[PDB]
Amino acid sequence: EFEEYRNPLTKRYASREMVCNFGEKRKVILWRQLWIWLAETQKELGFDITDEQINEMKSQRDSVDFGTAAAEEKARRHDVMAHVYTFALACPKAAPIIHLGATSCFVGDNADLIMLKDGLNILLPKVARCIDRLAKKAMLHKSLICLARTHLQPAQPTTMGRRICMWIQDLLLDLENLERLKNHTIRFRGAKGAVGTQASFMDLFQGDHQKVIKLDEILTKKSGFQRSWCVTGQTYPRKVDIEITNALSNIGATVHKICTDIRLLSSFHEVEEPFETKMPYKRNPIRSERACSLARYLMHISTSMVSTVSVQWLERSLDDSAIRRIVLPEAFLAADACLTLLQNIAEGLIVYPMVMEANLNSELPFLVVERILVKMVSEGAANRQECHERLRKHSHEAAAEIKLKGLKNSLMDKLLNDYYFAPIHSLLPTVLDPSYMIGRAVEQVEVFLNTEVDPAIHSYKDCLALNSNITI
Amino acid sequence: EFEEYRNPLTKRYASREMVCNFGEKRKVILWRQLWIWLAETQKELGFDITDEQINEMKSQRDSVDFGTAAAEEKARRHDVMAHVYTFALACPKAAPIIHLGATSCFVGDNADLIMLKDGLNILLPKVARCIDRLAKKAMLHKSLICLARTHLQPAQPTTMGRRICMWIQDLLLDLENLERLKNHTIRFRGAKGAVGTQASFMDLFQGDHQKVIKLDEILTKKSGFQRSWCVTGQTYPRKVDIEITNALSNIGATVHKICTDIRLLSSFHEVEEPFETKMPYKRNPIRSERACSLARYLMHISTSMVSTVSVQWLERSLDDSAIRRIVLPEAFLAADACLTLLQNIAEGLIVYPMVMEANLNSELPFLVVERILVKMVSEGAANRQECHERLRKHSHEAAAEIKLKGLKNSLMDKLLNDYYFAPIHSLLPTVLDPSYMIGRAVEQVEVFLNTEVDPAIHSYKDCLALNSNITI
Amino acid sequence: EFEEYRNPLTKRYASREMVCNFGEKRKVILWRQLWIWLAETQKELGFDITDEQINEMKSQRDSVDFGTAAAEEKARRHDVMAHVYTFALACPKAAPIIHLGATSCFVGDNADLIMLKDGLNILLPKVARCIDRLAKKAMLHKSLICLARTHLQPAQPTTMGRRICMWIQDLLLDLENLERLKNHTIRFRGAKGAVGTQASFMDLFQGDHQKVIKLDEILTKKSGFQRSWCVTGQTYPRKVDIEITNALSNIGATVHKICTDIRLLSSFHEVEEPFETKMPYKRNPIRSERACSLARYLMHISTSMVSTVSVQWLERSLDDSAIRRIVLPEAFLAADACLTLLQNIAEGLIVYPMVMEANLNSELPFLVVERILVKMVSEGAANRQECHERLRKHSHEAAAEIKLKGLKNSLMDKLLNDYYFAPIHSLLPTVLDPSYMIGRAVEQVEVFLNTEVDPAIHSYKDCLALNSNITI
Amino acid sequence: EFEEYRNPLTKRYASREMVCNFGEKRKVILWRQLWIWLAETQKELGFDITDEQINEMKSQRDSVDFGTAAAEEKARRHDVMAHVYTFALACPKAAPIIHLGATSCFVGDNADLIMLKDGLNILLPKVARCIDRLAKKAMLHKSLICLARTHLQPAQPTTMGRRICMWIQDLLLDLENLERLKNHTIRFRGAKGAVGTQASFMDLFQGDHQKVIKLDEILTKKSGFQRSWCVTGQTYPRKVDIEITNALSNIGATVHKICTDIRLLSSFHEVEEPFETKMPYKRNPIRSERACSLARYLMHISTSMVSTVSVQWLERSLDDSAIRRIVLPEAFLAADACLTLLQNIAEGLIVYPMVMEANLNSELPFLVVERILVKMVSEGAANRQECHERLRKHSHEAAAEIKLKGLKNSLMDKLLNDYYFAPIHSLLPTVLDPSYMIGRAVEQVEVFLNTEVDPAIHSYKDCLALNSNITI
Ligand SMILES: Nc1ncnc2c1ncn2[C@@H]1O[C@H](COP(=O)(O)O)[C@@H](O)[C@H]1O
Ligand SMILES: Nc1ncnc2c1ncn2[C@@H]1O[C@H](COP(=O)(O)O)[C@@H](O)[C@H]1O
Ligand SMILES: Nc1ncnc2c1ncn2[C@@H]1O[C@H](COP(=O)(O)O)[C@@H](O)[C@H]1O
Ligand SMILES: Nc1ncnc2c1ncn2[C@@H]1O[C@H](COP(=O)(O)O)[C@@H](O)[C@H]1O
Repeated sequence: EFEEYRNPLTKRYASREMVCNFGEKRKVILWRQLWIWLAETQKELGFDITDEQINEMKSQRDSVDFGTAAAEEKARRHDVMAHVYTFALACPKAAPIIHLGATSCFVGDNADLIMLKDGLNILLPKVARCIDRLAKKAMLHKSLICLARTHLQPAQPTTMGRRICMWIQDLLLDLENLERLKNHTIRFRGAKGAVGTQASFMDLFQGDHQKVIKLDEILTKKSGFQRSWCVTGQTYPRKVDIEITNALSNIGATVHKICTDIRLLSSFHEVEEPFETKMPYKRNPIRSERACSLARYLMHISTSMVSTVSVQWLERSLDDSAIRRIVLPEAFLAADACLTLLQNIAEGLIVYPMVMEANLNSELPFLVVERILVKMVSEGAANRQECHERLRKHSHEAAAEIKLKGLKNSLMDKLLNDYYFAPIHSLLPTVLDPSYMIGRAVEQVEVFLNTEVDPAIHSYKDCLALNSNITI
Repeated sequence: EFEEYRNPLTKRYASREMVCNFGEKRKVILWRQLWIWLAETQKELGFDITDEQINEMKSQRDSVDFGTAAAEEKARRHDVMAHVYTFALACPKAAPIIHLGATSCFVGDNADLIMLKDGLNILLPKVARCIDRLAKKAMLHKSLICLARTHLQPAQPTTMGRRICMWIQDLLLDLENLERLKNHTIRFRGAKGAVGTQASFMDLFQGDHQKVIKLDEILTKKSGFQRSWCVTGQTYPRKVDIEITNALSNIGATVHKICTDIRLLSSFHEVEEPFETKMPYKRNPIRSERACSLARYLMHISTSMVSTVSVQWLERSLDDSAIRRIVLPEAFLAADACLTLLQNIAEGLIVYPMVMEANLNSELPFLVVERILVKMVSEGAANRQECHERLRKHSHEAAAEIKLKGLKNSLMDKLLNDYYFAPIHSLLPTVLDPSYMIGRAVEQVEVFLNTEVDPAIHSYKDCLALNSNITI
Repeated sequence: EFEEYRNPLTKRYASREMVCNFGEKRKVILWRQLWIWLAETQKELGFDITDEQINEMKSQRDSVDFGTAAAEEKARRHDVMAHVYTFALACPKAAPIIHLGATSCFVGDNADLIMLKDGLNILLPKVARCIDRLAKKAMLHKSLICLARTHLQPAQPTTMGRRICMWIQDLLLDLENLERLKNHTIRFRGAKGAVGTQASFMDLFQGDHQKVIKLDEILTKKSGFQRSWCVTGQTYPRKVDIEITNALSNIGATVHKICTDIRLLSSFHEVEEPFETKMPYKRNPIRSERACSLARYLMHISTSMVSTVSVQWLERSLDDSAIRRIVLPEAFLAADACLTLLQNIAEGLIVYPMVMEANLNSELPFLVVERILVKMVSEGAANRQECHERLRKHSHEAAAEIKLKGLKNSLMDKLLNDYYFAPIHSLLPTVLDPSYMIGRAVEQVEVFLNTEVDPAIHSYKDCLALNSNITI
Repeated sequence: EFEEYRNPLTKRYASREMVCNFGEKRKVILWRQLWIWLAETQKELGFDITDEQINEMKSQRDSVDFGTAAAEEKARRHDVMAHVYTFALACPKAAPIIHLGATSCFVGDNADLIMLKDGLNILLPKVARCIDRLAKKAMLHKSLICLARTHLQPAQPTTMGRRICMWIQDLLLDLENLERLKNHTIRFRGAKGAVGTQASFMDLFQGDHQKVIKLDEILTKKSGFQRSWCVTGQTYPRKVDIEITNALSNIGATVHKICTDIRLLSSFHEVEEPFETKMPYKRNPIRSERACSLARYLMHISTSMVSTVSVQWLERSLDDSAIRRIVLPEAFLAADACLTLLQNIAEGLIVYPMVMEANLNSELPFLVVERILVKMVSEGAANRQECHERLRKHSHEAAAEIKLKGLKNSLMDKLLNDYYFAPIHSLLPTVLDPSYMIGRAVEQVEVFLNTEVDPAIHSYKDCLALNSNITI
């Protein structure tokens, strides 16, 4: 168990249920469930399949002899057919009617779509929880004033909750894309035959178009889908796999930016990721870096799907089978692992207001030179061009004292001792109040959380209790 | 003009109007139009901006002195500010109120969104035309029976129009994704200020939240958008650029598969791309290969956008400006060039029914061995296992005569001279009729074209007349 | 074992020894071996480490208590430190000197480089075998004349062995790149300390530069390397990981082209991949498609490494740890799986000369029209422009009979019954001899195999016996 | 000139000579030069080509009538053939022997290889200059002590020049890879004919293998190459294009990391990029961000080349022509633009020692707790476990005063007033001297610059004078 390379997604990062969502046992159970639905539908459509045969497949659907299946696959060189005969050996009564009229893609593609849809159902509450936990921090810190940063340089002040709403906005689009995949984009393949023309099922029903349509119509309903593709080749359109990985890779870009921002702010000592207390105020963003690492892998996992779809030859070419075994589950496992890390970091995100105030104060004298300029022109009868060049000379020499000599910012005292800036000497004691410079930061948080966030996660307000633990 | 490297997208492949959609003249006109809308909105919101100033900006919006702008940019090292002062020099009356309270991203990001939206408006009718031209070929050849191919090997017969509907289904999803970008995903940035808090506009309106909201509300309306982002940083969420390139790269995967299929079938002499007659029945798929080449470049153009978005630091970092100048226009130009090639190839696609019939006939004796087996068991009282092994021995030796000795397929005469297959000797003269093996291929074309294709392109039935000429 | 998602590379495609090359047991054994070499080197450099301590680490290097290590990691949240204390508990005598003066990257990075180098040593003989098996087929079929294909259209005749040499040329460059990685590019990290300055080891040796240099010099020798990096940060330059995945992705591009070519020629019935006989002359390129699928995944696995290296912050940032656990082993496992498939397909590649002759004959009358034109001008006193237009009219109508009416090529009989082409009527009986049109195809195979292939694999002529079995 | 989209690489970022290296005029001149060399070689090999014909091609090689060529291409739909007839119209004497026996890839592929090789000759001195300028800064600041950063958190002190050597090491590998491409990997295609068998040239020389070999041997020499491929299809192995873009993309990863590091350190006010003085000590890393943006585009430009090579069908398929027109020149233009930015930033890189000392001092009391622990055990007879827990309690509460209360680090005064730490009270006044903690940082710079950098750029010591100006 330790001598072989263990993929870290399955063993170290992704959740238990997502790993089991793509296990081989889960897959063959779906294969056997589809053969059951096929026989149930064929029987109720006029075909002679006794319910004694159907209940025999039902009785031993969950007991798969993988020892026989592996031996069958080595001798038949066909994985689906190996499990056809394995299920047939376990079901002697129902053996002649198993997989009747269908091809291996009937169980292959339809069970994939079931696993892919169930994978989204696993991811969706975790995206919603990430939104919920960040939305509570954004509301909690909607007035916590801090320095905004452009080019990683100090910019005009904002609030920490206002910055968090910037992160949530991206998560709102990922949730929207994932819901669209599950509710609209992903359809059922159904029973289309070898090349999508349903010729085999047309033979079985003696050329009755209506029964063949209803067979496909019923199977789509039994498997939990709303509609099926109508003009497939042998498979469902592989462009669907692009849509899935694109949406999942899109989550990776969001998680990577959020956690890079958290890593950046951690170096300014303004925030810190949570951690197991098993030092508390002097450590590294270990979890945010891991999320960035896993998000970057997820970010690029889509590059091999697009080129795979572009070389699907005509009705079907098998050079998509192996790569889909890898990319699709690992894309879900990485997305699951990133959202697990993101919710944990969002839940226990620590902030340090006094450092935010200290960093804000040391840069504020430079950030107010323009509203001081407006004050001199509007209230001091100062010439715009003349007051600007003088403020520049004072700012230029004060900025030199900061970087060249390592001194503290004394720009405000430079203007105080300057006769020219007499009209603003009275406002200088309180000109560095960060509370009147944040514009509508607080109000934007309120409207955004109330109007855009709350309705977007409304249907998940019953799945938001589960906290995200990081044991490793 | 020939000494410098000329990007082939702008000179050789993409359409005139898409190239001009991203020209610098078009961009600065948008920049000046946004400054006009800003002044028009600020004036009607209570700010003192005389309409004499507004109409002066209107009079010389379309006349840009690029000689001054380049000189300003070299001395200011800022492209937007260079065009602020250039527009200010041309507008002495309105100079003090140009770009009032806004940052360079007010014109930078909003004009990009206008150009990106207009780029989709250029692409959408071309996608619809590609669907329309393929839909007419699919209806025209809904009964043209031909060999379907899996693993590039002969499979059960289908029809050429049924295979074309497989291509159209992918184009229906690309049209759907592009419409969703333009109608829903792409929003306006509006007037958000330096860090998205609208602090500057709050200063100008003396802290009136209502006027600041209406300023953003009116600008969103004037620029032709329905809503704006509410919690930006300095820019609109760059995840939008991922959504755009992902949808455009998705078109590349579709075009590449369609044209690879056309290239494959051209080697079997069953189809041939159109060509300028300026030999007619002996040439190379030059246009389909070019479309594949341009589609593959478009397919992967999205890989640099996702990593760019993932490293956007906090409120804004300028390492997305240069790459967006390249990737976004070239993604549109390549998509435009592929759809131009795809419509041209779809319009003049030639088919050769006699080759389709000949290729069908040479492979049909192998494709009917299973329905012959069913005939022997159902009508000849033959044992399934015993009739299967005998059909295999006849098929094995006939397949050896094909590849080893280069002879023609004589499997049907092998069964005719076999006493065992007496019950099927009467059906052997007509057992190779491809008309009863295509299942529901014809009916699937009808339903698909009537129910899914026709409504999807309904709003474009006025833009479908323009044919796609390939001069190069 | 079947309820969890099993990565198909480790379970289905890659070889046993490559899977075990990256197992966790193998890794910790390397970690313990490096701590041994560290103590052995420190002891022989003047530090007080008794050989009783060293042999205690030696006695229980191969017995790893993973139960303790997992419990230590959950409480310490550090995988290396968990195995420091686990090895320390198993080695009470040597516990105080384990990991002395080094950081976790001493075992982390150095053991990775050992595993990466050993991975290349696994791949190199398999690349050589792929070259050897293809070189034997190329020599075997150096005179087997067949149709060359451009734009997938028939071109001038070549030979099958000459086409195989085209494949081998790409494999010669992949072998060359892999040897360069192992012999030159990959260096040792050594003992550099926390930030690469060796400050800790300088403290231990009381500031003796010479002992610190020799410590790094000896460790590089003991671990089987020739040199070490001199100016690292905390890790070895991650650009090395780009070089590795680029070379491995390069193998994927080669394997994909070779096996796509085999898939294409299989549809013309001129070749066929090997297969387990457990129909023989009527089947699908199942193995070549799987190789294409795995090669395409390997082709793109490099895209996440380049962006990881580009965001390594300053001396070290941990957002490369998780993705390196995935990409580096899976890149080796996929490369190993592709070369396994490629050698198997190369060993048992079947050719069909009579189909090659038949396909050649049906297209030869079009491929000789230009040398007939030269014959008419050089020997028949024909005007070039006048003889060209007449040959075109005969070729145009013959090409129409092929595609429009499905008839056989009767161009040679069109020229025979034409009075104009009297000077070439005598050569017409034998003008379709493919043996005088292949140029230097045979001689090129001889020189290439003797001068370029044989020396390139000379050092592997003892590893070429092992055949490649595909059980699945 | 402003109405059409102008690719920013050609107009804004890349150098003049690199843009002209891929211009169409430069290409056709190479096409005409190859036809000249072909005639010169054929004439001196026994073929009847009078030097009057050869000098006529020589006289008007540089005067290309692009008006005729564009008209020829529109009517012939073939760009090479259009310039064959255009050159033929300008050369009536030599018209019958132009392009004799060769195919369009003779000029197409060989001129590409000449342009690609000349592109490397443009890049190589710029890589060397980047190394030279960084090596001078590394030597200049080999003793400038500063804080090293892991996880973007403060780590053990190093020196600025020692950190720069970390950047140079990556550039040494890119220079090494580029030299290997130009001197070894890139070969000549030569005169191989339509499918690489040289059948046409064998016809012209009446089947003389020796003259055909010498024709290819001489052309390889005349064009400035050392050897040619021997077993091509119609083109040179497109894997070469992968090797080129991989090496160029590798430069992008290096430039992106260097300039991200410069962007990070600029936010700590320890360095600052150069800038046109046309504020000086308060601005944004505009140039480093642009380099990151262009490097990221270059980083991923390789993703479309690998998939293009993987789908080259058999002897040749034309779906690589269009994408090679785009990717190969833009990869060189982006690499050229990044190295231009990198050298400019390296030349004028500003450092601020007092900020480095201030940042170092505020974090040093935490970075010395472990060597204080060693001092207490080695010199104060303190128990290791007992002295560690006490140092932790003092460090834990001091770290809380930093982040919670925003106070300054008073850990050293906490130990001074603690009776337990009496043995280290005397060393406390000077325990924060950063000069004894940097290990071998200074010596590593000396050895690295003298032994690895100086020999690597030895052949470029005549191309190092040219400074890199950034006008935009
Ligand atoms: N048309 C087909 N549809 C589904 N599976 C197939 C088809 N043809 C072959 N297979 C099987 O699919 C498996 C290929 O899986 P992979 O290892 O991913 O290539 C093998 O067991 C094949 O026998
Ligand atoms: N915050 C900003 N928003 C918009 N443009 C900016 C900003 N800061 C600098 N610029 C300008 O944007 C241009 C950068 O373009 P690029 O060449 O794509 O990097 C330069 O002219 C800069 O002066
Ligand atoms: N500087 C470092 N070098 C090596 N490993 C570290 C370092 N810092 C933390 N770690 C550990 O590395 C592991 C991260 O692995 P991953 O799950 O790939 O992020 C965790 O056990 C961390 O405690
Ligand atoms: N075998 C060939 N080798 C070189 N060029 C060709 C070949 N076949 C066609 N062409 C021409 O190459 C050009 C294709 O360029 P692109 O626009 O990049 O597809 C057209 O002018 C074609 O006529």
